[PDB]
Amino acid sequence: SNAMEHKIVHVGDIPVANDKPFTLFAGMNVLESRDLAMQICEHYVKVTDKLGIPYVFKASFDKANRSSVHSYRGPGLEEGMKIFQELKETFGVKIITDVHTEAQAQPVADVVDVIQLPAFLARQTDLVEAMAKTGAVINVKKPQFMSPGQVGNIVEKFAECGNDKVILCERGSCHGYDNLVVDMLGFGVMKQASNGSPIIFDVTHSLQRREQTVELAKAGLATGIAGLFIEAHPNPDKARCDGPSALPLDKLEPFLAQMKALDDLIKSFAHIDIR
Amino acid sequence: SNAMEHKIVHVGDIPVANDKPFTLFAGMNVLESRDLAMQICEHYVKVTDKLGIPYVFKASFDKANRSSVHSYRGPGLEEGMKIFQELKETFGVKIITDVHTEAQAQPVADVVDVIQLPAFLARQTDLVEAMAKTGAVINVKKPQFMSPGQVGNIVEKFAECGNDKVILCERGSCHGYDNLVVDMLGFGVMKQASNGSPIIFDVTHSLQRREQTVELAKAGLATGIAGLFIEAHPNPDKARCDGPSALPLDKLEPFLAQMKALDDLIKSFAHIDIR
Amino acid sequence: SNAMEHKIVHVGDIPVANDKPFTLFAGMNVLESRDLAMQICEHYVKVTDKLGIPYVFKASFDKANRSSVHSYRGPGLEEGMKIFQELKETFGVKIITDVHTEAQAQPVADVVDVIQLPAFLARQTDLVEAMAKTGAVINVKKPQFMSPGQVGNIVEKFAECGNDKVILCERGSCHGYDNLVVDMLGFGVMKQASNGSPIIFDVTHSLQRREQTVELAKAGLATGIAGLFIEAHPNPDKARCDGPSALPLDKLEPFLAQMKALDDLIKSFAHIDIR
Amino acid sequence: SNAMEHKIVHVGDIPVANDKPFTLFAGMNVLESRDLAMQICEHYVKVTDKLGIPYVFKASFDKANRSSVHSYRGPGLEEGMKIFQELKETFGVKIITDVHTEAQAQPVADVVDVIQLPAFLARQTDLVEAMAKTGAVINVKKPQFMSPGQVGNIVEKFAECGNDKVILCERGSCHGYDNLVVDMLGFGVMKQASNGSPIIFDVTHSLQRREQTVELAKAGLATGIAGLFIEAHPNPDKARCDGPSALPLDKLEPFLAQMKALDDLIKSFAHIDIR
Repeated sequence: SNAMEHKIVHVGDIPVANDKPFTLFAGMNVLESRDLAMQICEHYVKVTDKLGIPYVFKASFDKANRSSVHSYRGPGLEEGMKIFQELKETFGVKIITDVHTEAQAQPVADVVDVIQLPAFLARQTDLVEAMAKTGAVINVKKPQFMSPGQVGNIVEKFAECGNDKVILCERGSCHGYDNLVVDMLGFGVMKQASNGSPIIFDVTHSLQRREQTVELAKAGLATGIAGLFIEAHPNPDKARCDGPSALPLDKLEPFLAQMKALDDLIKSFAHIDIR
Repeated sequence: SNAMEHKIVHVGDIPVANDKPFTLFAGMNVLESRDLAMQICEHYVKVTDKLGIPYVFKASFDKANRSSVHSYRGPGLEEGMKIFQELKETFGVKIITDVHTEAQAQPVADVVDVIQLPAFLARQTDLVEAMAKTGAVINVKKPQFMSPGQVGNIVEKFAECGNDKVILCERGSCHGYDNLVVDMLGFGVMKQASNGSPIIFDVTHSLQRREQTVELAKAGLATGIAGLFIEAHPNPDKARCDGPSALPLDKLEPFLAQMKALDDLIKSFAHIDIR
Repeated sequence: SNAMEHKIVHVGDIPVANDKPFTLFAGMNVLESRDLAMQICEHYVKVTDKLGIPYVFKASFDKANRSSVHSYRGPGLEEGMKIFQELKETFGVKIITDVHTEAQAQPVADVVDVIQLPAFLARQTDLVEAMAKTGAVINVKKPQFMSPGQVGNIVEKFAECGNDKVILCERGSCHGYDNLVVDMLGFGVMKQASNGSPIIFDVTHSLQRREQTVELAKAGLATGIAGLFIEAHPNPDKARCDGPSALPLDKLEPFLAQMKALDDLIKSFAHIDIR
Repeated sequence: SNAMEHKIVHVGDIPVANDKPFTLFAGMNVLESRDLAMQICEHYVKVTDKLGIPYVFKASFDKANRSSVHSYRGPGLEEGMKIFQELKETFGVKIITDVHTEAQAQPVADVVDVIQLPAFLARQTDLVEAMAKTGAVINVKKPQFMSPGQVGNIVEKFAECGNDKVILCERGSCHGYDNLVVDMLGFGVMKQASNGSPIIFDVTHSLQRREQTVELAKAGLATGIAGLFIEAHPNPDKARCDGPSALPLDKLEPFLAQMKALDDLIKSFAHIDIR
């Protein structure tokens, strides 16, 4: 079949697309403290600036879906925005974060470059609407429970609300109970179903372990995708959420150098028409 | 092992529990019109009153998670509450409906007897809190993506927010892409993990087909459960949502007569201690 | 839809069919010793004779698919047949056992009443042929990896080889890694795909745990099926294979009394035509 | 963690190992005719000789597990061996084929270089024994129903029978009904569980579609594996079995040139120690 045309979604200067050099959407799970966010952001900026990899800093200001109510959730919106603000002014970074309610969408859109629709919330029509209305670039987490052929409906819902700036993010599919598998065929399926919307791959959450980050990242990149989504921490074990999948921050460079070399080759391969 | 003690959650006079006669939580998918809600409610009341089956009328006032924005969603809260009000005054029915945002919880709790936490929203902590705070009986839809051993965390989150009136509802588990299976072992697992919270079974959504309602209902009832959750319509094919799984309303009586006979036997069986 | 007609497969005097009283195909996993086989058979005969339940004694003479070569496999064919022979002469029992190679089919058919096609072998055409050629009643284990709609091909393969005496046996379906789920909808599907061939349910292997035998047996029986397949042992923990799922032999009576009461009700229910 | 040492299994001069250049085990599904086998073999030899890729020709002499008895199965053993013989003398190729019964193992081992254990048969202990006893290199198809951590038991069973020449072959895992997914994490798991036995990837059967051969092959290769297993045909649609997944033979070169470039990079990457 013919190679299809891929859509470009700009995050400022960064052209995000399936057939462009991969963009790194990465950071930490939650904004644990200002100092930690500054340390992590600085390392990512330094490393990506060195390797020549497009970069958008990720962190959550709230964890809205933990298993206990008293359990640590982040700094919340007000204080999280302050930290994003300082990261932007200090480092000149683009920022992505997730939003959890309709009323959060515009105030967070006022600060960050990409707003993220959580997997469990990805079919909530009023949230999609509120997020669409900000005109912000969107990242939609593909639900663990959704087939890859169904991502067109998500893109279309945003388009109906006037927003054509959608990036889709792979984060694994249910494989029996309490395990996820990443279907590498799903990348192609989503590229088709979305008429070439950029697809990125959340390797970290797909591992819900961290030792396997490298191998799984290479497999997804090998399918020709618009980016990788990664969370890291100086000591993953002490991360306040999802520590068991977080990449050790000190390994970011050797990991990314390999990703870049791999992506650069992959992006150079001609399409083979197989019928 | 020993038979454990099962918790009773009262919906007014109705004692809902795994070892009591099953309670029917049933109605229609969405409040399509006042006349349709009146016709459907009346038939269910007449049939359940005749058979001697405890009954709580179900309908949604909004469909918050459809695949298109312009697509029909229901009458919304204001007008839906008016219809519930008329159903209550006319028929003396208990009512269950789902809530989709924190701000909906109290105003709907002011009208209905049981508020329902949708499957996709079941881990949203702020929603659980808002729902817990109303003091209303809760029905939690078990996510397709959640293992049955994990339902304890849901019950516990409500308890921490001061609400011990939780009923759990089985609605199938992911089985590959775009199919669901109901694990009949999950009933026992949830009864254990929840310290005997009432478990009901949404047969209709488990079938996401309707021909198989009977066979699947009997299998779930055979495991000893607190109730069944069913949606019906005079002509399922013209139902404005999820028509393909809805029971034809005219078949309600022969279906329920069988359920009652089956439940009555099941509830009579002694526990067998197998180690 | 209309209730379809169900095929009867006779194991001597026993009419095995989906709409007849359920037949018990049960015994022990492997022929551990003559004394154990005699003790187990006697208890099953006594209990089933008392309750009025049709009965076929099960045991394997070889375990052909263990994980180690030096690991205990049974008495083998010659000596296993001797034990079946003594069971038949002593107790007047019908016997079912599994066959693993083409050359085993006729010599075992010469002794037993039902020959069983193992799940992993169920698509091996030359084995189906050799088994078909004996003219024996067949029990086919449905592979964990096979959809229920595909059982027609199995029945048809036997029919082409001249054998119309096939019983199909449910034993769970893959649910992610290292777990099985039993799809209760699959019973109806197989009844349709097989034009009403008798379907029995191996509760014991579906549990690959034993505590849950009761609950799962009741769920499967509730769908209207031709029999149950059960393995038991005086002390399951010391069973030489699959001990962790074996029913404790002393619990056979209370278990079967419940099964009979349940089946008798189920078999009394009229078909409900839902379209 | 440390990079482990990988075992080399020689197929003549060809060192097959996870950290060596990938070896191509490829050909056609079934030996449809001598001329077709000659045409297909010649093209593969020419292309692999040109690209510098190690090569072992694959074809089945029998399809033992089709869905109908009268349905085409291949030339059978006698005549299949004759064709392998001519391929070897003409082209100097190494040959792999599958064996289906104990009695086939030695006579096929007498002709071919690698004997293959089919997925459905992979736990049959007597077959493993008979295959082990030939001293031939073995390729074991990993069952769709087996977790990757369980491959150690297979390698160990061969070792107990005196055969340490085992190669493991990924061919997908059950993903609900009638679909397979390839878990890219399973490669690492098998490398560990098998103490570094060579793992190859059957891309063709994993697709049980053919359009996606390229994308899936690249994903598996990206994890660092010992080879690829591929079936092709001049006109896949007219292939006498599994046509819908077969690579079009004319596309072999552009496909393999990409595989080689990708593998060569992957094999050059240092291990990253992530804890």
